[PDB]
Amino acid sequence: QTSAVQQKLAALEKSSGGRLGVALIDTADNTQVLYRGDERFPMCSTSKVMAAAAVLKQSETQKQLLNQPVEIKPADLVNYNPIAEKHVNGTMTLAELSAAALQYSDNTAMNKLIAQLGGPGGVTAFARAIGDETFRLDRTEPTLNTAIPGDPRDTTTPRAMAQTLRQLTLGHALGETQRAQLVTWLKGNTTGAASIRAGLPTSWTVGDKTGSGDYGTTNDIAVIWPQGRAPLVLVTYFTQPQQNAESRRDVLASAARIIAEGL
Ligand SMILES: *C(=O)N1C[C@H](NOS(=O)(=O)O)CC[C@H]1C(N)=O
Ligand SMILES: [K+]
Ligand SMILES: [K+]
Ligand SMILES: [K+]
Ligand SMILES: [K+]
Ligand SMILES: [K+]
Ligand SMILES: [K+]
Ligand SMILES: [K+]
Ligand code: NA
Ligand code: NA
Ligand code: NA
Repeated sequence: QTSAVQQKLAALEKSSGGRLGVALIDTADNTQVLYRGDERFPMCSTSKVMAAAAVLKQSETQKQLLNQPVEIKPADLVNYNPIAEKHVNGTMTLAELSAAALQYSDNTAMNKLIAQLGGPGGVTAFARAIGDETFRLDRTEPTLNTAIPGDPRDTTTPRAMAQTLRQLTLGHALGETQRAQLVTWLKGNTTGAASIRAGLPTSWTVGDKTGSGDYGTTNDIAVIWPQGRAPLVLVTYFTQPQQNAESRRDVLASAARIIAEGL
């Protein structure tokens, strides 16, 4: 069937010219709302949640892991690294790298998380360990953001990413202190106010991770604590036909607004 919410998302998509993917989980009743929920989309910087969570999982058996220093060298800088560039010829701890990757979307920091996991496949392996058979990370930063239509590399589906985000932030994929740390990091994101958050009532609390890439790819994954009800998990992924298309965070906000109006 096609629900009223799905019809509205289709109308939004038609006006956008691009391809929109949405997955909601309402933890009040475990129900789901999906739009292109099983189609693949390039994750771009939203993949940083999986990498940070995988390091948090490692830290469950190493009390000092998050304080371990990692050297930052001039050659490690990539296309966007506002935190790491302040530490060139020095070090950042794994906690500092996780916070920078999640809250400032520092791509050098993400590369250090990937390296701590043994490469992109270490991120995929963690996804599999927590029940996500769909996620794949194949490349490092910045090439994981090429976002080429039809390319399976560095993609997931909205359904899989919503389920994973639920298990990481509200479920038991991580230990309790690690889950709380991930939630704290997401709630302190600096980059999200134009995306899912912009479509929701002010009173609702959001923790999220955005992403963007070529093909006008514009993404956000969020945990939401609405006024007066149990938390929601919402993924909104968007990608466009031409390589140099402009970002469309407003489309993500519009998708979130439709979802909220449909509860
Ligand atoms: C993540 O998708 N990237 C790193 C950085 N993310 O900032 S955003 O989440 O606010 O878009 C810039 C865009 C992107 C990249 N292409 O490196
Ligand atoms: K800087
Ligand atoms: K920022
Ligand atoms: K792993
Ligand atoms: K699963
Ligand atoms: K902060
Ligand atoms: K908010
Ligand atoms: K094209
Ligand atoms: Na900054
Ligand atoms: Na900036
Ligand atoms: Na872009």
